[PDB]
Amino acid sequence: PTDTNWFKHAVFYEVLVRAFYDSNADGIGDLRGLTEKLDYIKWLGVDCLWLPPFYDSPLRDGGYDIRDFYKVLPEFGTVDDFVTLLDAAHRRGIRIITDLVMNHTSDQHEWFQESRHNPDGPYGDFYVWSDTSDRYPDARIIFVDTEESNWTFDPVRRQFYWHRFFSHQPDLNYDNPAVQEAMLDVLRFWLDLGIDGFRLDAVPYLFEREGTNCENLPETHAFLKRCRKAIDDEYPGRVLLAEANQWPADVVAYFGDPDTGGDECHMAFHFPLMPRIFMAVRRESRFPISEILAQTPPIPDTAQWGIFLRNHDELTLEMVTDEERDYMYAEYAKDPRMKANVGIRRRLAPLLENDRNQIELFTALLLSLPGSPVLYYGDEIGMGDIIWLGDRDSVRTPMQWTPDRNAGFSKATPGRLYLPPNQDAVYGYHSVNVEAQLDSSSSLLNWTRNMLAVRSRHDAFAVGTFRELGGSNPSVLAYIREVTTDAVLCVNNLSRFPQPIELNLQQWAGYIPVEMTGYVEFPSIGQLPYLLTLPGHGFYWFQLREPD
Amino acid sequence: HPNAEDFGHARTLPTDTNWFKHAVFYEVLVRAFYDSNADGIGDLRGLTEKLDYIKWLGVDCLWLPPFYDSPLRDGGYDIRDFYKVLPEFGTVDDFVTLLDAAHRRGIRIITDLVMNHTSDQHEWFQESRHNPDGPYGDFYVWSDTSDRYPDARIIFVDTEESNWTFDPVRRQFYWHRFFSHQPDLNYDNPAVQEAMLDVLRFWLDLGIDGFRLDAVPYLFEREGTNCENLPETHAFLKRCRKAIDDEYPGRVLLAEANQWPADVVAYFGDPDTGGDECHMAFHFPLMPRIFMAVRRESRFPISEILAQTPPIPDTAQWGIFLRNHDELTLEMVTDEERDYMYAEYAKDPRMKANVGIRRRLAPLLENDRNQIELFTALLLSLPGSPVLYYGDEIGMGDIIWLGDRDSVRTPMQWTPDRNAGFSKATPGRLYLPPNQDAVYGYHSVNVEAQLDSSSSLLNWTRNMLAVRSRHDAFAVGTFRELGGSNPSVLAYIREVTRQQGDGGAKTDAVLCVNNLSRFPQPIELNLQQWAGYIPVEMTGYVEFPSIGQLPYLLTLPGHGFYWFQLREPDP
Ligand SMILES: C[C@H]1O[C@H](O[C@H]2[C@H](O)[C@@H](O)[C@@H](O[C@H]3[C@H](O)[C@@H](O)[C@@H](O)O[C@@H]3CO)O[C@@H]2CO)[C@H](O)[C@@H](O)[C@@H]1N[C@H]1C=C(CO)[C@@H](O)[C@H](O)[C@H]1O
Ligand SMILES: [Ca+2]
Ligand SMILES: [Ca+2]
Ligand SMILES: [Cl-]
Ligand SMILES: [Cl-]
Ligand SMILES: [Cl-]
Ligand SMILES: [Cl-]
Ligand SMILES: [Cl-]
Ligand SMILES: [Cl-]
Ligand SMILES: [Cl-]
Ligand SMILES: [Mg+2]
Ligand SMILES: [Mg+2]
Repeated sequence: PTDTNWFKHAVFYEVLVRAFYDSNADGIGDLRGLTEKLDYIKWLGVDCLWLPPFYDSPLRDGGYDIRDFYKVLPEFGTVDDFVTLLDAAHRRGIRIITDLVMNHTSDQHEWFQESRHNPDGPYGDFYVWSDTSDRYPDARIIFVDTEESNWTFDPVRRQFYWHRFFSHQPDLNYDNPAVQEAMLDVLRFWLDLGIDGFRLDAVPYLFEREGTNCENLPETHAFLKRCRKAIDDEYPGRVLLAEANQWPADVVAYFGDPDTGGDECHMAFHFPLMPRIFMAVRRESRFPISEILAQTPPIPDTAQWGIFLRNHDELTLEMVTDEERDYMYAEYAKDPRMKANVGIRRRLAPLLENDRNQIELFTALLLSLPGSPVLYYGDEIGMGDIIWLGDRDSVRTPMQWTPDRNAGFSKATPGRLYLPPNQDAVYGYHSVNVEAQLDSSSSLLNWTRNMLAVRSRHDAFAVGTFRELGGSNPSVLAYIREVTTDAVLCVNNLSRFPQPIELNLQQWAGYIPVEMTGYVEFPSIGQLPYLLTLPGHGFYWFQLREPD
Repeated sequence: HPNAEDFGHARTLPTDTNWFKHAVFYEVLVRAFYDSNADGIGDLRGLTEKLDYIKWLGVDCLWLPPFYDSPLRDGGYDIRDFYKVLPEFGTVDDFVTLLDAAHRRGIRIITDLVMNHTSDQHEWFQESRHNPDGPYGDFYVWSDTSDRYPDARIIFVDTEESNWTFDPVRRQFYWHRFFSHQPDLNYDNPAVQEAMLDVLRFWLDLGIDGFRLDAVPYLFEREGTNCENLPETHAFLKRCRKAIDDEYPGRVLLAEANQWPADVVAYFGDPDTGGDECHMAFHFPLMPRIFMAVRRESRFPISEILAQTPPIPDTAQWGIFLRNHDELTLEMVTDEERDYMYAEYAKDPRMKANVGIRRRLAPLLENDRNQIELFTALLLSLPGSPVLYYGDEIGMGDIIWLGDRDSVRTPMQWTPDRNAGFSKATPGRLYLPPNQDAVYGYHSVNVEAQLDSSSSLLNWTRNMLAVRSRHDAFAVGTFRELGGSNPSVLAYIREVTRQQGDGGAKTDAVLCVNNLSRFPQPIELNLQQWAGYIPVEMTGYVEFPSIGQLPYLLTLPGHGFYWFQLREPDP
């Protein structure tokens, strides 16, 4: 049932098929397992699942190296299990989007094997081949510590092929019109199955051109317009999300032509948000947050920013920044917490040293700042990570359902699990798990669920305007979200100590602030500045109720 | 009996007749704190080694439950020799060494002393029953029948069939308010009175800073009375206070009288002399009332017991603590006639389940950190001298199956090492085991783990004690409850009467605001008398807007609290 704005009102939940629930005791999470846990997901109150790549893959780069776009990784199930999942989610009002890597395939993909073995055949030009490694010299090597070059010599074809990512991930040749059609057909295949949309990954790198750094080319945007057009024409109500790990000013291009109301991606991610919030709290100053928001350009009214509490892009493990436009550019390296975690994904609780007050503060900001928020699976119970598993796999350990064997994720033997659960005294499944948190109304899980329920009752959080209120105290960030008569006031203390703030709310004189969890009515707003007092790292949400 | 001279003595601190009013006490069991000799049992030498932690924490006086020689049938409240420490704990010499080391750091020590009764293994009782016409013949209360004092209740009614027990050797009944193995001393025998004063003098000569006198309401019995709170009992307490003040100025007597506050006031003595009995007594109903105030999200249960608490002598001070039960009898104080919450405790399922069992703070509050902070804030800011129980500062749990008292007497959890770092002995030799569950176990909850993060409960508690220590109003200030629009919020101001050295933050008034609701609450306060003053929040030192003629609006998160110094305005 089409609702062309659903993505603006959605809370997304990024969940890995491999990690959520193993229904068949092979030690690996699967589609049937995820289907069996949909009642939990509905109960939590999220609106759309975001599944990282689950296609057939040799898994040398986390499944971002795809061997077959048309096939589910066999240990997850088949496309039939995927449709079962889709139907069960839809039946509960939950949508599903997935990652789709557009720039490159695994070298195990049959297209590449045909390209190298049969250069004269129909796949001969499906990839970017050269007698020399000299072309495109201005393109940086993304994985500079691992790849000596963006060109690799193939021993079968005896020419170099191009890859922006690892050598086992050859780039598709988008100047070949058969490649463009083949990739459009991949989109249609999953859309026909009923998927609600895609996050398109690595799209800034589609086209290469001499004289350029081979990112963000106009031909790249042109292909994205084809994708959007195919969606608009054939599957209305579906969504395209861009993964462009760039400064927000540069990302706005990915929404497309403003005069059209946006003709490329419906959404794109605002990557610098979490690094700025993290630094605002470290510095006890609202300015890193105020500034990043104020400097973010307007986007088409059809579009929406995606936001999440992570410091790194999951594809490249890089944190966005900009020498010229980021006033905090040199500051990140001066923070020992940021410095220790460079290039490693970490979960929310570990990022905040398990401080429950800060977890709540960061989560409140995620749920009230402009954009559609993405929650990462397990953050709602305060799961930890295991950094030694890898820069990405750190945060991909099994969902911790119960304090039972394997955290209740699987009936297999522990040695057969795809990755082990946390076992330490702080984050281990004996103390951190869904079951333990279900009872108390004061658990992080129940708190998170309640915050989602509150957010869902106020359209202002999803699509409202954003007005930062300033105020006497630079340690406090206060703002109003407004839709036109749903008006909400959010006040956030970035300081570890109690703070007073006096706000000029004269425009809303007469209005009565009603705090959104206890529904207590606060003193009516007058002509004098309104005094609010917050504990360290505290926050309040108020509905601004019109007078009688 | 040993003769004091035969031992060393601790060096005395400069006498300070009001030290106990400013003190935060720390109740710590010798058996539980630290085992220095790998026998699985905490000891005096071990406690001495841990004085550095105690000093760092910032408490002013240790309160040690009984450590005398005892067969330990009733937790050591059954004393076999008043002049001897239980051998597993060490000797009198070790106690003197502990006292000296504590005194070096400015830390005092008091101990429990049971006045009403001894173990039946005490030699006085063995002599009393074997040799009736000897000098101990009337040291206890003997009778040919079990008919005397019928109006006295049986305290342990589910265990003891009578307050009289027939002795097989003497063939007469002897009286005991507590268990049958704890015969009552006969205070009508002046030799008993002198013997007990001699016990006090023994420990005072060694250098102890005072005593909590246990079971004192039950000293004397008289026909036609319920045998509690008799005039002769109070008269004996005046002797103890007289001996204390004449011979050892600057020491303290605390009364353990588990009674309604209007009734325990008598234990401070004659108000006309400024108080001539105990310097201190416990305000037992405070925690049950705070507990109820939070359960009902209303300030009134707290407001009311405070308002109904009668004034006490100028030299005197209430003791307060976050427990619902007296450790001696495991009873919660109540009063059918005078407690308006009398029937309400039995309606609360948490209160109900824990009847007669000591529980630690974190377990009482289901490990809710915000509530632990709220209750701790109240303990540290309400009138009285507070007692912290060892381990509550790190959020230790308890083990209820160990017994109604032993639940809270498990080893101090120092580290996540073997035996929680309490001992090098094998685990099977520990006097009691540490908590081992996922919530409160020593792998998760221990001092070492909390020392690092400035956001741990330990560091928070230590900072709160530091803040309290720098503001006299918390210790000896007046108490002015402020009312307010919102019944869910308890607000009060505490003030020092000046003199000598005037201002400074140390003597400025303090404002405390406490949210008993689990939801954010506004409160508007009429603080017009403090117009112009600037509230400065005590932990972060942020200046809040100056007080004016309008009501002052403060907003609190669920279960939150603020402490403010009221600073006088610039001229
Ligand atoms: C997020 C919020 O969680 C908690 O709030 C909940 C309660 O503690 C539960 O008892 C439950 O309350 C209700 C009764 O059970 C039900 O009978 C109903 O009719 O009355 C209640 C409905 O108000 O549910 C509560 C939420 O509805 C925790 O207590 C609370 O303080 C936490 N609050 C924060 C959220 C916001 C955003 O509005 C901020 O304003 C706050 O400062 C946060 O602290
Ligand atoms: Ca490319
Ligand atoms: Ca007696
Ligand atoms: Cl996966
Ligand atoms: Cl398939
Ligand atoms: Cl990402
Ligand atoms: Cl991250
Ligand atoms: Cl002991
Ligand atoms: Cl007690
Ligand atoms: Cl208790
Ligand atoms: Mg499986
Ligand atoms: Mg020992």
